[PDB]
Amino acid sequence: DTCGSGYNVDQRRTNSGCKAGNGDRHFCGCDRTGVVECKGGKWTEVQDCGSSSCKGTSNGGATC
Repeated sequence: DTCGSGYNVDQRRTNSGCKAGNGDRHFCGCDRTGVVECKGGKWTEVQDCGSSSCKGTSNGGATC
């Protein structure tokens, strides 16, 4: 899922469902404290930014 109203196109809700076509794209979680990737059908945190620093794009490319 996206994060909802007030959130940006580079964000996906950690632990929510995700389509397999996402491949290994990296997005930011809603609070920007982590980078997520679609694994096993769920947005899964692959890097903990600690602070709310994650940024990416609508096509992926997120980094802390």
